[PDB]
Amino acid sequence: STKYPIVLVHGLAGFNEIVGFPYFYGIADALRQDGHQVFTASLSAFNSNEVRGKQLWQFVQTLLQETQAKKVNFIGHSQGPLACRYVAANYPDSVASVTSINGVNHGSEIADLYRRIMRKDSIPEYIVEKVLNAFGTIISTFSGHRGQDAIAALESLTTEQVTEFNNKYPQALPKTPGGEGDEIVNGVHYYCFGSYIQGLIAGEKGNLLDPTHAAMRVLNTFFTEKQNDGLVGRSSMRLGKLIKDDYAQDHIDMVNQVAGLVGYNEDIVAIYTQHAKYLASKQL
Ligand SMILES: [Ca+2]
Repeated sequence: STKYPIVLVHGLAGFNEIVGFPYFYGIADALRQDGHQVFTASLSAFNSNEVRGKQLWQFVQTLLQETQAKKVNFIGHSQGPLACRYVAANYPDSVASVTSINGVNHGSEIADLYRRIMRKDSIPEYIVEKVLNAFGTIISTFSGHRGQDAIAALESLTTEQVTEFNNKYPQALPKTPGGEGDEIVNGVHYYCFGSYIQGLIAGEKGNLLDPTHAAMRVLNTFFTEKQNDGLVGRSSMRLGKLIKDDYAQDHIDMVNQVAGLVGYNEDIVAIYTQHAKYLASKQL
């Protein structure tokens, strides 16, 4: 097991209550079976990255007091990695590692497009309908409601807002776009994972029964970056040392969603347990 406890981090504080199961579906369970100490920080989605960073620091302070651990190994997804980067930047002595999994480390082109849609910035009406319906299909599958207050979550994840975030917290960002950052910055280890939607939809296996997957493929087509997971471009995910980012998976497939339904019979959970063992091998 890892020297320092693992902290799974995501945005959407209410996910577990509203949906009825975890954001990192089946992943904390798997990690505990391999003897790791695991905790989950569910952060507020409808505010800034810096506010989520402060929220996570308070979580971490309370966790460290309760574990007598010196540091934490962050594994984050989407929003999570930015909040992890805030804590690591400001409180490096308490952070053993930041692992970014499909993190919005340089902004989301879909977030950019939603702002344009909300501001009515000359977005053709046929495009407006495909994006909102794709988002509604994704949210309905989780919440169970049959019906776009989601702008609240995407506001902080635009290319403009994340560029501003990166300006304050540049640690471990790649010098060249789509490249690799420094593995160790100020004592803290940084790693990234990623994915992008690949292949024709027919050969997706498990995802054929996941209504969110077709929705992610619609959103995929509106990116300027062709390699994207439906919400984030491949290059935008990069932070610190790359492990692997060519998985044929959409954004939520990489957190084993919906409820285990993923692409191409890939063992998503094994990505997390193998990385946990890798962290252990690095004396973390
Ligand atoms: Ca899926």
